[PDB]
Amino acid sequence: KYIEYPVLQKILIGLILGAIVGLILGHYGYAHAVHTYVKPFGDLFVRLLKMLVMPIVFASLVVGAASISPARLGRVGVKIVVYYLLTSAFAVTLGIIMARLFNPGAGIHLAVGGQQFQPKQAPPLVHILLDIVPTNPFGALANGQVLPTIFFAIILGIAITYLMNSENEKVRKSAETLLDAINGLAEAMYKIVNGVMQYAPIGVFALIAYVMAEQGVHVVGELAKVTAAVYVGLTLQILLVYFVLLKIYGIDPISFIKHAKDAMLTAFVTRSSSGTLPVTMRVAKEMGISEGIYSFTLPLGATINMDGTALYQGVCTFFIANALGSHLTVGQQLTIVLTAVLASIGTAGVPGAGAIMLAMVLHSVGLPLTDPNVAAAYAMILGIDAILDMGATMVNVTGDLTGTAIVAKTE
Amino acid sequence: KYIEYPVLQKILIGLILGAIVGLILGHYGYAHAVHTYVKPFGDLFVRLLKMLVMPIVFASLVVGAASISPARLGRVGVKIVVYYLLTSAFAVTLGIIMARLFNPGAGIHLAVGGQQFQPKQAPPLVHILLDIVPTNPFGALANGQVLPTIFFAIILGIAITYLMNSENEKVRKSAETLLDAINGLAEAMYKIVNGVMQYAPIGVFALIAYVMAEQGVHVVGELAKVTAAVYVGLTLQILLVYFVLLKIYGIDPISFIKHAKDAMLTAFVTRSSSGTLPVTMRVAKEMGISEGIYSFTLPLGATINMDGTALYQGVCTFFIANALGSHLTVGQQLTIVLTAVLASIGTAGVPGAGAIMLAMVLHSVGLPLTDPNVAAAYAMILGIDAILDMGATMVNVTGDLTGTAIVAKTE
Ligand SMILES: N[C@@H](CC(=O)O)C(=O)O
Ligand SMILES: N[C@@H](CC(=O)O)C(=O)O
Ligand code: NA
Ligand code: NA
Ligand code: NA
Ligand code: NA
Repeated sequence: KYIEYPVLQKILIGLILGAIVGLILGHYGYAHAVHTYVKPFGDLFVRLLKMLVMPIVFASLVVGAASISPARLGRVGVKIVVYYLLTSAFAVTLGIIMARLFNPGAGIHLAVGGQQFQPKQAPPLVHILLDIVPTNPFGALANGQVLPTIFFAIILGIAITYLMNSENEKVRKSAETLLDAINGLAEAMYKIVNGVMQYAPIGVFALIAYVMAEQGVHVVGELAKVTAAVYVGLTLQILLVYFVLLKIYGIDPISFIKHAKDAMLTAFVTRSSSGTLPVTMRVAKEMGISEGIYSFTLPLGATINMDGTALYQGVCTFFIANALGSHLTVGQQLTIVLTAVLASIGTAGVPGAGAIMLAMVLHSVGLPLTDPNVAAAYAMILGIDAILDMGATMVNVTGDLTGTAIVAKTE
Repeated sequence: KYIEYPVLQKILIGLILGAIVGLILGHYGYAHAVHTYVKPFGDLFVRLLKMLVMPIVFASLVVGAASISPARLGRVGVKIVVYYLLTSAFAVTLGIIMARLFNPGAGIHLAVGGQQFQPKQAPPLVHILLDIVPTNPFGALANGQVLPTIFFAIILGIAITYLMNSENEKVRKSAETLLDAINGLAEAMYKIVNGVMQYAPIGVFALIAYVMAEQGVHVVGELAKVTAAVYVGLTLQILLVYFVLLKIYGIDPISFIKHAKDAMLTAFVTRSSSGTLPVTMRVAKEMGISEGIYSFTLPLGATINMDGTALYQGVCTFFIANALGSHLTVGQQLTIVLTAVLASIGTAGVPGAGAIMLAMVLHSVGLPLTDPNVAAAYAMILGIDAILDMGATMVNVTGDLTGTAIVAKTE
């Protein structure tokens, strides 16, 4: 019945509108009314967007690992990793350098005096690794499990490939029937990801409707100071790092955001990298990148490369050490970077688990969570949370896409 | 080996000493060190003093109610009742009127905006009263239950009395044997409360050792203002109301405080009205009050009459609303008073359950505990808490003694 107004109009139309409906209804104390009446529409959006992730990631990866060289996954990968880490590491120091320039937390006097302690630590690495190799891939699918799905689809595509250069040309028949139908699916899902996305307008209005009602109010004083240093910091990653890394790798910076937003805007309002993926992937395809690349740099990036989390993780770690007057200085400044990289790689792909991860990075330096004023300050951040989360996610994703496009213009 | 230096010299000697040991050890980050090594001495003290409560309350209340008129119990009770309420109600207004005088919370900016909600409420009165009637008095003794014990000793004493006025003079013999031996106990316990109390010097050193270690450092900025306004507010409940209500009822104010400290320094350091009681009761006896009074106005005021708690509960509910900028004004000002009374009468007799109770009084007004900045501020308060609790408990008990002395000077 629009009939069809263009999507990046209606999407950008509901965003700036529900942000104002949300802020008005929120600051006039209705946020519960908003979480009753509006919310479930901003839910249905993310609902449909999830529904696809499991097929579209599995299907697209079988195909894409079939239609690329085992040699080249293994190069594109080592590329994306050493690119992913480097971007993540930069975003922390670009966060420290924003909480140094701004000063959130300082000017709330609240010091405390006990640590470390002792303390503990050790990411069980061995177990996280053995874990990407699933033991029932039907299983893996059947309940979320994207990383172990990846490592199957990659193993499968590689084996089908091998089936096609085999002597007996009965199996190459089967090998095709499979890989055709698998592509049948993948392709289908990219059609559904357009379906939803005509819902996006509504879903986007009704998401920042709720996120702005129930947490805009908290953006105040020293908390407001944490927003600005984070926001001005994230939109300094975009410009100082991506556009530069796109310009340098000779892919058009402004045509790149021209690919979009779609995934830039579903990342923002959903605050779910995993829920974004379908849209994130359909703007990899639609921008021409190769499937044997994008269907493995994007589902890995959707978890491992959260530049926006490990930035707020930088500047939040500063706020809570500022509010206690604990000056962190040389050694810790450097062990924030390391651990907030860690903490984001790290974080899960869903809403504010980055904030829950923020605990791992605090404990890394002095302050331990148990001390009331520690926690008092953390609580405060846990009220400005979903407001940070929006921008955090939109860069956690935009760094995945630039990671993809810049690796694939080298391959 | 002292051999025996004076107690009110060594009691007052450790307090100013350990509070400097504590603060020096604390701010140098050792609070754990002090809770590992010091603390258990502070404990032993409260261990011993508790050991006595159950007998000394029961034993003395059987006696004193046998040694007074059912008539008189009747009058003293209702006297102390509308006395305690009257004191409790004033302390809140003396609190508000301190948090209005200072300004704790204002100057920390952090507003919030959902309520009420809905909300709930209703102390199950029916059940609390029905409860003062125990169903195994042996039981009630054998596990804490001081209020149900009270109601037994009171009915036991009156029944004994009655047996001494009965025709058969075999029963007046048994009635004597009993009441005698019962007083045997009571008397005994009052000798034991002296035992311990020669330990108190150590006990007192080793309690503020830790409380000051583990919380002193939190007394800073906006929190430091909440302390001062409670503290200067508490020592203004002492002069303005007690010394005036002692002066007015023909009992010497400085010779009242001379009675002590004993119960005044067991109250402060332990932060347990219940734990204090033996020293609170032997300061009733040792100051000449009649058993059939004090042995029923102390174990009752020990729970019901908590002026100091309902004083901080007023000035803490202000802090949290002031840090949110939510101004409370006419009707709330008055529905703090009723509720912070309720909350203290209310509170249990043990350390910082008043700080937990502070919730009830927060809920009564607008702010709900679910909102991060509510909980953010409350947390801060939960870090200055046993520092408040000290002064709090010393005036929960001081008003229990003035409530006894001025009622028995009228009986
Ligand atoms: N919800 C975020 C994680 C975070 O930063 O809290 C994401 O999808 O990237
Ligand atoms: N600790 C206090 C109770 C309170 O005010 O928290 C008492 O024993 O009376
Ligand atoms: Na991501
Ligand atoms: Na992550
Ligand atoms: Na009391
Ligand atoms: Na009480």
